[PDB]
Amino acid sequence: QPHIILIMTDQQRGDAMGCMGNESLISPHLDALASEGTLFMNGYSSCPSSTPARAGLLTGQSPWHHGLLGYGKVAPKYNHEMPQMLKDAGYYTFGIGKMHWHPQRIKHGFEGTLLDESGRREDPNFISDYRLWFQIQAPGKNPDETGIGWNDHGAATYKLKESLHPTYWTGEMACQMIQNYDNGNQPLFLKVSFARPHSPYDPPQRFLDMYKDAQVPDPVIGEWCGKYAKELDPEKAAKDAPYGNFGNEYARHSKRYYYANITFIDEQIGRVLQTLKDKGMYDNSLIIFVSDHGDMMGDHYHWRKTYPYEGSTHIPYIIKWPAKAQVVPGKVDNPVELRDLLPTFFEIAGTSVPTDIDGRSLLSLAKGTETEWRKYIDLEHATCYSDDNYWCALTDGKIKYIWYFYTGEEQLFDLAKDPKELHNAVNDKKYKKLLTGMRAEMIRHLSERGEEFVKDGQLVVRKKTMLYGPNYPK
Ligand SMILES: CC(=O)N[C@@H]1[C@@H](O)[C@H](O)[C@@H](COS(=O)(=O)O)O[C@H]1O
Repeated sequence: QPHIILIMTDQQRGDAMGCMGNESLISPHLDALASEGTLFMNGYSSCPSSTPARAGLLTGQSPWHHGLLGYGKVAPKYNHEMPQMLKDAGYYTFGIGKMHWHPQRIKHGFEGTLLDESGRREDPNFISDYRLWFQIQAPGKNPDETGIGWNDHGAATYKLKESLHPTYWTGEMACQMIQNYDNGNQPLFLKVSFARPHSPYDPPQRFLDMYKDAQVPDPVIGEWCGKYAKELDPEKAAKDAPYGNFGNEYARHSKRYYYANITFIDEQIGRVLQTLKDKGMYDNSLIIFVSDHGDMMGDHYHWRKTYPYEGSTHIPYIIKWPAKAQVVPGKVDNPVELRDLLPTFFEIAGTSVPTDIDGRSLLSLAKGTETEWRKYIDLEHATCYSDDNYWCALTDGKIKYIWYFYTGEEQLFDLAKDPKELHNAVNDKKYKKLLTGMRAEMIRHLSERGEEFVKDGQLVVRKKTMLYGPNYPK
């Protein structure tokens, strides 16, 4: 069976790779990986915050089926779990970096994890393996010396050496494990999960310098986003503001520091891919690159995540297939989601997909032999940051329909003609047929949830937030 190398980052935008048509972003290692595999052009996170997206990843299930509908705790045990499935298939299973699991040191079938959980301390007496390692390298030093908060919109260069940075530690420990892999006939399942480019925007100077002459794209500003248009002083606003117009210059400054941290990650991913080649493991590895969700980075005067817009839900999505499986490198436009990785792994490991998994293997689609694929992927997020930010959406990456549970507002974006989502087309006479169709799809989607979500074939305005659905493990 092929090695499975699941590489991922936290809070990386789908548009933030060179191979996604971004001219100012330096990702030569990811661009090369994508050149040798399938670049999914419409990869989505269904629930754009760390823990529900990671539950979707872990279980191959929709938010309604794994039961976490927004920013909460991943359940300690699910019926189907990515690492346990592969262990049960005879894989040696290990995870390095961010799991964001509950408890933090739960394994879900991994033989071990080596954790960077950033500043989160949840288990009694918890210190991340990264932070214990840091004290060995630099005893009495402060891994947060740079002084930028975990949720900040501001930026600064890393105030420690590059070799103490969590991105270096993550790539370095993954490189050593691959370098030392000599486990007879047992295939490796390695998860490599970067905390970055989630805030802080704290790139080393060396990586910021790679952007000295770069012009990074402006934030995109829709006609509908008036509610957050007032120009504010970033030095006076909350350092972790989820909303704010700090001007285009401020947004481009933070975006440059964001892009520098992606280029740092991309260099570590380069080391991991070279180690695999050096060990002769690359060509019979399934290699995945994804993120759990995007970063709005000033788009529509939004910061952070948990919104339906492209900057929040559109994710990087690359598969380099085993050379044996005979996939021609290409692009797939169909809407794919984090839930589709576990069933792909089942097929590649040669285990039958259970019927209670929502994702669908991606191998046929990549081979252009798929006869049944979803029309639309469902997206949602439970109330986060503000009472109004509570929603469910459907998209194929050509149209997106958004239902705001708390306000009863609808939005409709023609992604084909309006990829930046500048124009809410919900009151456009030209879009009445498409809108009628998408409202019917949202009712079909939400009906299983019962009378608090759909009553007598109508969408229900909710006054209460459901964070944990009835399908959340008991
Ligand atoms: C939805 C959202 O914005 N979630 C963020 C996470 O992305 C972040 O990882 C965490 C850090 O917590 S901390 O270690 O206490 O700073 O703070 C939460 O608010």
